[PDB]
Amino acid sequence: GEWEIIDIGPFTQNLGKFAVDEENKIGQYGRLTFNKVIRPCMKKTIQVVAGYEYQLYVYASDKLFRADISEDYKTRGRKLLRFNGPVPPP
Amino acid sequence: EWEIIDIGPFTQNLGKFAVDEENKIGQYGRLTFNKVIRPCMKKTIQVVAGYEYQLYVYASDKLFRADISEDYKTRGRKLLRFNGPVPPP
Repeated sequence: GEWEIIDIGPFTQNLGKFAVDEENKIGQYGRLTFNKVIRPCMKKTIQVVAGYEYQLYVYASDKLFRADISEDYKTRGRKLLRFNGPVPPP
Repeated sequence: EWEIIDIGPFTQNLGKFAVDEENKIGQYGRLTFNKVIRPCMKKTIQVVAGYEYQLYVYASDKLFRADISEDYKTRGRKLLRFNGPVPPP
C-alpha cells in the first residue's frame, strides 16, 4: 500500500528528536525532554502526479506517424519524445 | 494508469504541437499537420512527493503522538501535529 511500518531504529529515533525540538519552538507543553520513540512507527510514502505522456496517431503530409509527447503537471511544458513512421493504422 | 481520451481540439492541438516540434529536428522533411485519429492514449506519471511519519514519542515521561512530513526532493522536514498525552499503544 501507501502506508508502511518502520523499525524504531536510529533514523526513527532521530525523527523523534526533531518532533520534540520543533515542539519546544512552539511550547504548547513544557520544555519537553526527549526520551525515546516506541513502536509502532508509520511511514506514508506520498505519491503525486508529475504530468503526463500522450500517445498519438497523427497524419503528417499524408503519412501516418506515432507521436510520443510529454506534458508537465503545473507548467504544462510539453516535449516531443519520439516520432516514427509511417506506421500501420489501428 | 492508461487512459483513452477523445480526439477533440485539445488532442488535435497536441498533434499540431508534435509535428511543429518535428519540423525543428526535421528528420522527415517539412511535414504539414492534417489530423490526429483514434485511439489516443494518456498515461499519468506519478512521482514521489515526500513522506509523512506517524510517531509514538516519549517526552519528559509523557507519551505523545507526533506527525512529521519530510519532502522527497529537498529532505525538508516539518512538524505537522503534536498532541498528548496519549495512552500507550
